Amino acid sequence: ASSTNLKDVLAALIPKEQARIKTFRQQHGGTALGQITVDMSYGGMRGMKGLVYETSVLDPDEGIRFRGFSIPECQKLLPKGGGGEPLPEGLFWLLVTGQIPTGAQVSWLSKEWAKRAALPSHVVTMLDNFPTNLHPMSQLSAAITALNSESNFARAYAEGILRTKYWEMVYESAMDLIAKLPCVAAKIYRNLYRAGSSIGAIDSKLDWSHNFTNMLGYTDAQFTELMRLYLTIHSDHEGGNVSAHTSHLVGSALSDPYLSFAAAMNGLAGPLHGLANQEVLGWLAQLQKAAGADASLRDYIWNTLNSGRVVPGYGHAVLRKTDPRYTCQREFALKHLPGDPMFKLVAQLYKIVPNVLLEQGAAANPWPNVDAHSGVLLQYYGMTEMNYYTVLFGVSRALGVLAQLIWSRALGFPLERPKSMSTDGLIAL
Amino acid sequence: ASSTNLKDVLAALIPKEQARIKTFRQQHGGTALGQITVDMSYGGMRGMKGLVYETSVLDPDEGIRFRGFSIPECQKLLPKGGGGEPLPEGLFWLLVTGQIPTGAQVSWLSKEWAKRAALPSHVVTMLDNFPTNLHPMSQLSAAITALNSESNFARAYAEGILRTKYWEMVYESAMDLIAKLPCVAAKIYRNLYRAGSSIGAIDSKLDWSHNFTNMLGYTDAQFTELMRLYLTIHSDHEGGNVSAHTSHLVGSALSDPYLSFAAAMNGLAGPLHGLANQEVLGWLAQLQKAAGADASLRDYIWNTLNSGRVVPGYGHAVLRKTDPRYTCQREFALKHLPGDPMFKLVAQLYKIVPNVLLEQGAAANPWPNVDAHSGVLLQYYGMTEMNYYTVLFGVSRALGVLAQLIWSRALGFPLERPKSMSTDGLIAL
Ligand SMILES: CC(C)(COP(=O)(O)OP(=O)(O)OC[C@H]1O[C@@H](n2cnc3c(N)ncnc32)[C@H](O)[C@@H]1OP(=O)(O)O)[C@@H](O)C(=O)NCCC(=O)NCCSCC(=O)O
Ligand SMILES: CC(C)(COP(=O)(O)OP(=O)(O)OC[C@H]1O[C@@H](n2cnc3c(N)ncnc32)[C@H](O)[C@@H]1OP(=O)(O)O)[C@@H](O)C(=O)NCCC(=O)NCCSCC(=O)O
Repeated sequence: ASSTNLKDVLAALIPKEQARIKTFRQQHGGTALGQITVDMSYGGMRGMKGLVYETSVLDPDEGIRFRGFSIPECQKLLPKGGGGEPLPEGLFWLLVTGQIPTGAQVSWLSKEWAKRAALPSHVVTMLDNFPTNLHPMSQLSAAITALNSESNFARAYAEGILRTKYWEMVYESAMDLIAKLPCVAAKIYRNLYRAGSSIGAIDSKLDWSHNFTNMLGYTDAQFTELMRLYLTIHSDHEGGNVSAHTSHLVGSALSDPYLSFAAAMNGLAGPLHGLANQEVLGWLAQLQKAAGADASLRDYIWNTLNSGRVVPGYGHAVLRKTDPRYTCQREFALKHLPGDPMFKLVAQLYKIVPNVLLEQGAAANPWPNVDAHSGVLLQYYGMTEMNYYTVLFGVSRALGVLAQLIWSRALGFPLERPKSMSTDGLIAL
Repeated sequence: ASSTNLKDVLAALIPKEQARIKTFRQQHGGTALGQITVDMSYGGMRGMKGLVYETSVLDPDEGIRFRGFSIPECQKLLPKGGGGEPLPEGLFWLLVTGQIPTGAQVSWLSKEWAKRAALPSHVVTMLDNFPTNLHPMSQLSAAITALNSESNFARAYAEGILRTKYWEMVYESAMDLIAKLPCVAAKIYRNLYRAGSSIGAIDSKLDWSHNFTNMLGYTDAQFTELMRLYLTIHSDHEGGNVSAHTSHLVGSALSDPYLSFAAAMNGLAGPLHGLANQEVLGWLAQLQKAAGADASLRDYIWNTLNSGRVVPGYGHAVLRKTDPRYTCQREFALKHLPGDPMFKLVAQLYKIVPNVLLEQGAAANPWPNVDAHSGVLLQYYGMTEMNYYTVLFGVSRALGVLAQLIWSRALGFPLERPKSMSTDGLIAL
């Protein structure tokens, strides 16, 4: 008997994994997987194997994998709206469960995320009173903190449920959070950029991406496809990235999913992280102000470097090759917006930047990362408010970090609490 | 010539340290300081040496040290208001600089934190419109996120300063943040618990703790001393604790100090972390509802355990002995509130809990941590709104995490970005 329910599948999956990780540890817990050096410690844990994070794994050379699925594999395997790009809904199923969903599974996520998307009056209030000089990432993160009022996990805990059931309330709060996100994000958009307008209603019959582009106010049918692609690829990027790691750290202490996502956002907002989104456009925007020569392009790049700034959109803590997400995005431009002058500048930069970065001899990875290519896409469709881009990253990111959050608590991962040391201390060691 | 300025001292200190860490690494960067096992990875980095954090170091047996100063040493060495307890101001100097401040230094922090304490209208607004069912930690964290509008670092970055000067703007934003904190915290207090009342003005002539207790509305002169003690001891606790680590992680991405503190708060709000403050009181509050026997006390403790809950206030990820902060607090009660029945219950619990926890055989550290003893102190003075306690922890914590934040950027610590791995991946390794 019966029909679709991710929670029921999860209920079947949790014990098996539990069992699976216990024996493995029973035989291998003592196994040394690596060493820790002084340089690693002073270096941002660079190179340290520190966390278990199941939904995605990043390879230095190949780039990110969703099961063990690459982006190109996803592109082909996840269901589409009708009509070429993968639905983030499907990606979500995949991350959570390990399996590729059927269209029908996927339609369930949509309907479910539509049913859940409702914003409480205190939140609508705050967002409406916020200043327009308050950064959109800020506005977003405060709003999601303010939603914790509603946490099902926070309430359950308060009531004293048994640890074992944590994963269950975490999942409710995760599905609700994901549902609400686009409404908060769009209300911010509308407030800042479309004063006096309203985000409108969620239509249970559309997919999450499309409802989002509706609330944003975009009509272009290719924009909708860009959206689906965007939110899918930005999903997850293994556990060690700042945003994911922050949510993992905060969530380990038993802060509900709302609070942990919000702190995640404060991390995504950093220039070295997701704000790169925005930094790239601004830097292009300056570049153009000051159709240029490779040589003038090269002078420009030098002057950034010489000034103690970074060139945004290039480099990566783990990747050592061009980000497939970058490729992914290039391939979308080549199809749809090949004559775009901003596009052409980004294509041209790919020719120079790496070379300049190899010349300088500092960046361990001179190739571009996702952020170098994403804004150019948005701008083309009319979405030119750059300080807003990171919000969109914020939205996607929720898919991966929440999908994992549920597993963490399901597997009972404890408090993340490493040892620190001071220089004096280490000097002495 | 001239008078006091922490920034000038810092300017003198930064290069030397820089130099000091470079050579050390030049000779020892390759040195293996430790190994990483599977259990560590599945275990919350328990036992992993992962971060350099200079302001404080925690010893498993002795407990926390500010330089290399213990709490008892601080108690004696830091200047006092007139009149027995150390001024958090002094502690702050100590953390930042490595040295014990003179009274006169310390008076400068006070005057400085008084000059800086000013809240922008958008923030006052939001706090005033917040619901009373929105948790105080939530209210706090949203407010500090909303303050990022004002970040001096966020602005400088935007302007493109050279990396080298980051520490300078981080310090301004840190001193401003610390200054404002008590105003935000008190406005929350006043709103939730003292409706219609106003926090009043900051008096440049008092010390930070006293202005705070004024804005809170407390008059008792011993309360003021409790406050000074509270905010000092809760200062810092090395780098690996959830809140500190979160700020370190977020700040590494170049999110301004406001954003990084806020996420820190989302971490402090977790039940396994600072919310323990509050959890302890509530659990005592239940206990009393349901002058009892050790045996009835023991039954109660069992029933929590048997129900898959934790006994709050006991256990620690690193300490292996009674927290000196706990002692510190006990010694304050014994002096001032020795007949308090809540006090007596906490004294009695110390007799039983550990034993029950040893009996159960799960907690690696059966002794109590700071949180087991702090609320009992507050309640005695009339501050009985338990859901508020963690705010106070939030306030103190700012001293340590901001003092370090400044050093991180000063020493140029890069993006924190470790590698993760999935179970499948590890299984394969
Ligand atoms: C992403 C990164 C933080 C990785 O940092 P890392 O692992 O510490 O880099 P690395 O190991 O190559 O660093 C070696 C040196 O090269 C420098 N370097 C690396 N990338 C860059 C860059 N794009 N521009 C200029 N210098 C750079 C790096 O700052 C360091 O200089 P120093 O020794 O004085 O501190 C860095 O490449 C960078 O700052 N990139 C620019 C910001 C950016 O595009 N971020 C997005 C990354 S991925 C997508 C996202 O997260 O949103
Ligand atoms: C603070 C702790 C999270 C440390 O966690 P840990 O390093 O993973 O503890 P551990 O190594 O002793 O854990 C071994 C087992 O004992 C359990 N245990 C440890 N402390 C407790 C406790 N107070 N009550 C019951 N069981 C406990 C722990 O949950 C684990 O059970 P399981 O194997 O099923 O997951 C834990 O002691 C605990 O949950 N304490 C209660 C919450 C609390 O008081 N937190 C404040 C800590 S310090 C001040 C602050 O941060 O605000």
